[PDB]
Amino acid sequence: GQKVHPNGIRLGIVKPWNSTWFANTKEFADNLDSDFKVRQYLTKELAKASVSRIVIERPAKSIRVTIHTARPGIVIGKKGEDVEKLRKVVADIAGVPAQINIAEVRKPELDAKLVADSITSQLERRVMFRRAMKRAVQNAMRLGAKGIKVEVSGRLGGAEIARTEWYREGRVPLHTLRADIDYNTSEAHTTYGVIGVKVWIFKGEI
RNA sequence: CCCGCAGAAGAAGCACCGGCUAACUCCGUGCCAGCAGCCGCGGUAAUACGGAGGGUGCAAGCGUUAAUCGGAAUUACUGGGCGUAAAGCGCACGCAGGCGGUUUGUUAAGUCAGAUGUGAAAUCCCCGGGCUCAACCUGGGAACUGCAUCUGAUACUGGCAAGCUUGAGUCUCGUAGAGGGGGGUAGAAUUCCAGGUGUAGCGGUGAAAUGCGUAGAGAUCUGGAGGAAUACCGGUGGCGAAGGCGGCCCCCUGGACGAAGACUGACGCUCAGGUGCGAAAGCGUGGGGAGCAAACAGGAUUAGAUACCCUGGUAGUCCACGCCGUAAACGAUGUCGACUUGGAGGUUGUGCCCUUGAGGCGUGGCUUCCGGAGCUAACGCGUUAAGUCGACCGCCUGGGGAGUACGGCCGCAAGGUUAAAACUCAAAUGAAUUGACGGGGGCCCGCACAAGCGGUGGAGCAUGUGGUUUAAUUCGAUGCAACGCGAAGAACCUUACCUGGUCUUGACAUCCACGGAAGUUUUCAGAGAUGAGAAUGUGCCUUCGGGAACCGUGAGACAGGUGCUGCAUGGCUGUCGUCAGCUCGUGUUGUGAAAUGUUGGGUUAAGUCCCGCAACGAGCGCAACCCUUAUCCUUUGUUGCCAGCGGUCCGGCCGGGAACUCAAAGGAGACUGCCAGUGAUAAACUGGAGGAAGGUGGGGAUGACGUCAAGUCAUCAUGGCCCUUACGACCAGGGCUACACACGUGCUACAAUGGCGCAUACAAAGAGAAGCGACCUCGCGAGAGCAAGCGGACCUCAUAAAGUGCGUCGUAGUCCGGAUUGGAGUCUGCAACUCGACUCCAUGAAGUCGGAAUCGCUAGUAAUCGUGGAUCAGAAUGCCACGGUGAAUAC
RNA sequence: AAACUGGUA
RNA sequence: CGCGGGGUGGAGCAGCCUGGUAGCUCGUCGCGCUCAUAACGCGAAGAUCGUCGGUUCAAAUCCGGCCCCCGCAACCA
Ligand SMILES: [Mg+2]
Ligand SMILES: [Mg+2]
Ligand SMILES: [Mg+2]
Ligand SMILES: [Mg+2]
Ligand SMILES: [Mg+2]
Ligand SMILES: [Mg+2]
Ligand SMILES: [Mg+2]
Ligand SMILES: [Mg+2]
Ligand SMILES: [Mg+2]
Ligand SMILES: [Mg+2]
Ligand SMILES: [Mg+2]
Ligand SMILES: [Mg+2]
Ligand SMILES: [Mg+2]
Ligand SMILES: [Mg+2]
Ligand SMILES: [Mg+2]
Ligand SMILES: [Mg+2]
Ligand SMILES: [Mg+2]
Ligand SMILES: [Mg+2]
Ligand SMILES: [Mg+2]
Ligand SMILES: [Mg+2]
Ligand SMILES: [Mg+2]
Ligand SMILES: [Mg+2]
Ligand SMILES: [Mg+2]
Ligand SMILES: [Mg+2]
Ligand SMILES: [Mg+2]
Ligand SMILES: [Mg+2]
Ligand SMILES: [Mg+2]
Ligand SMILES: [Mg+2]
Ligand SMILES: [Mg+2]
Ligand SMILES: [Mg+2]
Ligand SMILES: [Mg+2]
Ligand SMILES: [Mg+2]
Ligand SMILES: [Mg+2]
Ligand SMILES: [Mg+2]
Ligand SMILES: [Mg+2]
Ligand SMILES: [Mg+2]
Ligand SMILES: [Mg+2]
Ligand SMILES: [Mg+2]
Ligand SMILES: [Mg+2]
Ligand SMILES: [Mg+2]
Ligand SMILES: [Mg+2]
Ligand SMILES: [Mg+2]
Ligand SMILES: [Mg+2]
Ligand SMILES: [Mg+2]
Ligand SMILES: [Mg+2]
Ligand SMILES: [Mg+2]
Ligand SMILES: [Mg+2]
Ligand SMILES: [Mg+2]
Ligand SMILES: [Mg+2]
Ligand SMILES: [Mg+2]
Ligand SMILES: [Mg+2]
Ligand SMILES: [Mg+2]
Ligand SMILES: [Mg+2]
Repeated sequence: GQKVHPNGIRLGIVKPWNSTWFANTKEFADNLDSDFKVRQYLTKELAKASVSRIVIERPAKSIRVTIHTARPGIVIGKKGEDVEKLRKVVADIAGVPAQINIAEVRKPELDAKLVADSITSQLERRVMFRRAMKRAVQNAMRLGAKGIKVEVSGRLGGAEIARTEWYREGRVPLHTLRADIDYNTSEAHTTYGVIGVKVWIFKGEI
């Protein structure tokens, strides 16, 4: 969209990076490739756990990953057995010793990545978008959001021509760098094509 | 009709499924075939066409066609309309006809009441009865709404008789008026004729020409002829039935209004047919004809102009007598009568009064505007109704055909009046709302214009595109918003495209079987891919039948597609446009679409802010938070720096120090903040002080709701379709670099503000490990050998050019200008021929400032001068980025 | 001063 | 042998008492203007003076022949 990405324009203001590792030009590209590969693998296996965001850092010659989820039971289960296999496989793919950590994020409905997935999941199960999206809105504000905005684009309802529909409630100042906006997207693969979902959540002014 | 035998045995189809209207999916087709009562579907994803499955409706029937009523209040008696949707005759007078104030009597026609007679049967309806129920048949009743006769009622209508005055009318006294017909006369001005002075133009247009004038125009003065109209007064003035009627005077004559008083006594309203009047144009006869002006002539404009414009000009316009009878003949509103809140004016009468006044209080006629209830689709009308009623008349029944054809009547003619049908469409139309647009208006902004500088379009060259050709010249992108664009690097690869040579579970993922360590070395053929051999090697885990890393062969599921659809899409992007706007809640207004807010008075770069207000609040957007830059302060002080001191090959280089530049972390500061003035006292504006920085200080990032079915299926993903012994995969070469032309964006020049030689100044920002590559040696050179240092304030790329100090050229195709071309070289790379970059020697085209046209820029801007970076083995005049010098003009 | 026009669905 | 004027580029044209670089209207090929077309503007190609002989720096303008067209005469086939 012609609007600059909120999660990219505030990286140096109120949005920490999802990767905090340092490296020279000799291995910067290799580190990027490893990070992308591990993220792509992990997000597929942990689809049920509803991972919000995955942060990766470089301890003293090793790989450390921290995944924030609202359903730590699936990834933890009994003892650390379900995380041991994930640790060993991520270490295998990264080529260096790995350490994975689980973080709990309560009130999942207030998370952008998560709210979207909900929507997309629903749509994929032939649910009326209009209402899928309206609940998302209400849910959130109930929880306390100072604002929320939802948008869905594509062949809504299997129509012959694509259409975009959005709902905005509360206050969502996109030009205020002081404010923090949790922005995220998500896609769906329905029999009629691909439907894009896009959610902004405004939590505070600073 | 009843009984007996046997046996589910002999018995279900038609229409429809997009909305109306009950009932949905797939496949085929691709604006074709076809469907269709109306709206309308079908131009590769059809619930509308064809088939299948499923479903809905009806059923021995179902559907289509034909016809009547209904719906249709769409001929409106019950029960419609005519200001603007169709529809008030141009106006008036009036016969027939319709209707008609009030008091009594009489009649009993209309009217109403009762009775009698009649209104065939069948049929319709109510209660019953019989066919096995029903249809069907049948008993009784009701109805048969009507008609006639007789007997009564007398409120209303009608008739007859007799009255009344409020409707209508006559008489007396006055008033205003472009009311009408005839005659007379006056002033101004235009034209023309005669004469006087005078002399080169006049006249007309946007600008011209035609035209008039030296045979004397135009201008000016004197005299005369003739035609037409009456300048102000003159007005939201007047008169007239309408059309219509303006100088002044006379004669004849119509209507209206006011004062009371008297008189008649319903004598009234309306009006088919009929009669009369009736703008302008037009016609007939006879006059007149100054101006104006159809037709016509010429000159202009134009692509054309038998038009708009200009110069002339006939009919006509004028008069008398006749005819024509039509107009947006409009108030788009028929006449008459009654009732219904007001306000402000004009014109014309009249009554009472302290009458002092150009004054107070009343009562009539006509007339203009605004508005209440009411009405109206709305606009609007509103005591002069389009409000509530009554009497009569005229007219309307979708649009076009058509106010047309035929017939009749009228006219000298032109034509007028009355007035159809066939056929064709699903609309035509009225009021109002939102938006857009206007060769409408107002206000405001932007390098929009203007004022300036420098350019492009001319020449050479670089690059992209179109076109053409080619084996291929891969595919995209196309006004602004494509054309140095995807592409931040086409000699192989890249690379899909062309020609050849090869493969078919494959180059790549995954399941299975068998064999085989991987890998390292060479050889035959061949352009290579490729086949075809010899070698070497035969190791980890190893449950001792094998796995994990990996290689070869084979079968089938598959893998694969830069193949199509950006008009199925996600994601991403361009533009209007960094313009200030775009919206939502409740509230209120309107039948409604919608309006309000959001408009108005100020102000701002801003829907920025203040005041007002039928609105009160909020959201996106603007500003502000962010980065950079300009001043100062705290900390820190090397690889950076050197003020005060010292030893100083007298170099910040070596003791040392940290003041300062500087480097990077944290703070201060600028906020219309302090004052003056202006301004509705508010917002705000102008100026001043202080201050490095005065008015969001300069610059960047930041791009609202939406438009362009804008771009991308090729970055990637993805619905549908297609290929899969080829549209997939491998290799050699070629091509994307062609070239009779055109266009876009740039570089280098046409020189003296310069070129060349010597000397010699002053910068910032970046990269560096298959990398940057000092110094030294060789070479006139691109470069080669040696090769330290440096993963970085250290070393290298890397001595910035413009600039300034001297000398030469002295205005030319030149000591400017460099393309082209020949010879000889340097360097990346398996590979420089198609097709790279750089260097040395030689030749030295075009070009001497560039048409129509067109582009950027308002301050460190433009202008011009250097340096770096990405892409990248080797490549820039392109892209990104840093600094030096440094303007002109904005009324 | 001049200043036309815009295939069909 | 028939009274006059003529013959410039694809077409129509200017140079006459003035024998001095071939120019101007419409056509062809370009460019500009416009969203696009027409209109309009700026440009380029295009030549023995119809064809020959005397005269002459010179060219229908000074002349003399040849060929073609037109006013009429041109009969009329
Ligand atoms: Mg239905
Ligand atoms: Mg189909
Ligand atoms: Mg009816
Ligand atoms: Mg009606
Ligand atoms: Mg009338
Ligand atoms: Mg009458
Ligand atoms: Mg009566
Ligand atoms: Mg009677
Ligand atoms: Mg019975
Ligand atoms: Mg019976
Ligand atoms: Mg009967
Ligand atoms: Mg009576
Ligand atoms: Mg009288
Ligand atoms: Mg009549
Ligand atoms: Mg007349
Ligand atoms: Mg006449
Ligand atoms: Mg006459
Ligand atoms: Mg005229
Ligand atoms: Mg008429
Ligand atoms: Mg009139
Ligand atoms: Mg009128
Ligand atoms: Mg009328
Ligand atoms: Mg009114
Ligand atoms: Mg007629
Ligand atoms: Mg007739
Ligand atoms: Mg500016
Ligand atoms: Mg200018
Ligand atoms: Mg050029
Ligand atoms: Mg394609
Ligand atoms: Mg192309
Ligand atoms: Mg194309
Ligand atoms: Mg290639
Ligand atoms: Mg598109
Ligand atoms: Mg309402
Ligand atoms: Mg608005
Ligand atoms: Mg509004
Ligand atoms: Mg305002
Ligand atoms: Mg605001
Ligand atoms: Mg010293
Ligand atoms: Mg100041
Ligand atoms: Mg901003
Ligand atoms: Mg942007
Ligand atoms: Mg398109
Ligand atoms: Mg396209
Ligand atoms: Mg090849
Ligand atoms: Mg190319
Ligand atoms: Mg030189
Ligand atoms: Mg480099
Ligand atoms: Mg560095
Ligand atoms: Mg040379
Ligand atoms: Mg020169
Ligand atoms: Mg390179
Ligand atoms: Mg036309």
